[PDB]
Amino acid sequence: PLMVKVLDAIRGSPAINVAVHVFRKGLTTEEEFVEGIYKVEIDTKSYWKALGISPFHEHAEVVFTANDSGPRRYTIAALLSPYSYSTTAVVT
Amino acid sequence: PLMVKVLDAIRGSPAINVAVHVFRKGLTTEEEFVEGIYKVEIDTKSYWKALGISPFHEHAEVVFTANDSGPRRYTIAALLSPYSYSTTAVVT
Amino acid sequence: PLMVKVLDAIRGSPAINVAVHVFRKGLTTEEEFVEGIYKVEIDTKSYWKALGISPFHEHAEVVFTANDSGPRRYTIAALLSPYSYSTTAVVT
Amino acid sequence: PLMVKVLDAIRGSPAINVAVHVFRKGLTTEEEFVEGIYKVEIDTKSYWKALGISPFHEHAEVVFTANDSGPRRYTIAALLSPYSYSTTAVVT
Amino acid sequence: PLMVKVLDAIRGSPAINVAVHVFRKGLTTEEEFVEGIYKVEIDTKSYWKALGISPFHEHAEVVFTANDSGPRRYTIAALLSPYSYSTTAVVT
Amino acid sequence: PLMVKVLDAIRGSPAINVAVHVFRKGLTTEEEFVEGIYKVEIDTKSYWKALGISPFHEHAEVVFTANDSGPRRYTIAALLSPYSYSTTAVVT
Repeated sequence: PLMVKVLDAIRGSPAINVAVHVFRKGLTTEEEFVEGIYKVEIDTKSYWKALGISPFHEHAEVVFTANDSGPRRYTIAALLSPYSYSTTAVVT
Repeated sequence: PLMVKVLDAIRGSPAINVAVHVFRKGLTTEEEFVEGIYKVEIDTKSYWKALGISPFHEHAEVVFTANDSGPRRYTIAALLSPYSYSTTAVVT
Repeated sequence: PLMVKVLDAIRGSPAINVAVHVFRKGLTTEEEFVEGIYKVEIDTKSYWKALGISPFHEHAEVVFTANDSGPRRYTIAALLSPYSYSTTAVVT
Repeated sequence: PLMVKVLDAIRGSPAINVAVHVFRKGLTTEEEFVEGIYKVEIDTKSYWKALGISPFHEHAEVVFTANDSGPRRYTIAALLSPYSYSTTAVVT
Repeated sequence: PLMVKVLDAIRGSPAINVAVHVFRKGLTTEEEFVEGIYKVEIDTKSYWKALGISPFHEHAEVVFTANDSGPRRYTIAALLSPYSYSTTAVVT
Repeated sequence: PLMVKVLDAIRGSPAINVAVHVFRKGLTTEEEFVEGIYKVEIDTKSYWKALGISPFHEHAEVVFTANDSGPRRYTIAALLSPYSYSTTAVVT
């Protein structure tokens, strides 16, 4: 007998991010995968991935140049941080 | 007997993001995959992915230039952060 | 016997994003995939994906230039953050 | 008999990020993998990954240049830090 | 009989990040792996990973240059640090 | 009989990061691995990893240059340090 009881008595006004998970039992392969329960990506860049089988196999000349140079201002007050009876703010 | 009881007694006015999941049992392959329960992507860039089988196999000349240079201001007060009886704000 | 009871007693005025999921049992392939329960994408760019089988196989000259340079102001007060009895605002 | 009781008596207004997980039993391969319970990535860049089988197998000349040089100001007040009866703020 | 009771009596307004996990029983391979309970990555860069089988097998000339030189100011007040009745702030 | 009771009597407003884990029983391989309970990485860079089987097997000339030279100011007030009734701040 598998019993799971979570947040049974929520009183007043709490801030909660609950993620309950119960389980009873050619190039890339993923099986029985759980992902992104609470994934947060900012400025994530993948230039080349999984090009393929036999890419540039023979006589190949390749020039790769990656220049990251930008005035980007990523300003996040709260990330994955539930709050209660609080004062949160951003001032510029 | 598998019993799952979540947030049974919600009193007052809480802020909650609950994600319950119960399970009882040529190039890219994904099987039985759960993803994006709460995925948040900002400025995510993939230039080349999974080009293919035999890409640029022979006698190939390739020039790749990636120039990221932009005045972007990504301003997010709250992300994945439920709040209660709070004062949240953005001021410019 | 699989029983799942969620948010059984919602009292007052809570803010909730609940996603319950119960399961009992040539190039890209996805099987039994759950995605986008709560996916939020901002400024997500994929230049080239899955070009194909035998792309630019022989004698191919390719010039790729990616220039990201724009005055974009992405201003989001609340994202995936349910709120209650709160004051949220944006001021410019 | 497996019984799991979590956050049974939530009184007042707490801020909580709870993630309960109960389990009873050619190039890349992942099996029975749980990931991203609470993953937060900022400025994560992978230039080349999983190119493929036999890439640049013979007579290949490749020049790779990676120049990261940008005035980026990543300013995050709270990350994965739930708060209560607090005052959080950003001032410029 | 396996019984796990956590945070049974939450009184007042605590800030908690609880992660309970109970378990009863060609190149890269991962099995029964749990990861990212609370993973936070900042400025993590992998230039080349898992290139592939037989990469640059014969007669290959490769020049790799990695130049990290950028005025980036990563300013994070709180990371994975729940707080209560506190005053947290950033001032420039 | 295995019984685990944690944080049974939480009084007032504590700040806690609790992670309870109970278990009862070609190149890289990981089995039954738990990782990232609370992993925090800043400026972690891996230039080359797991290139592959037979990489640069014969007649290979490779020049590798890694130049890390950037005015980066990583300023983190609190990391993995829950606080209570405290005043934390950053001033420039």
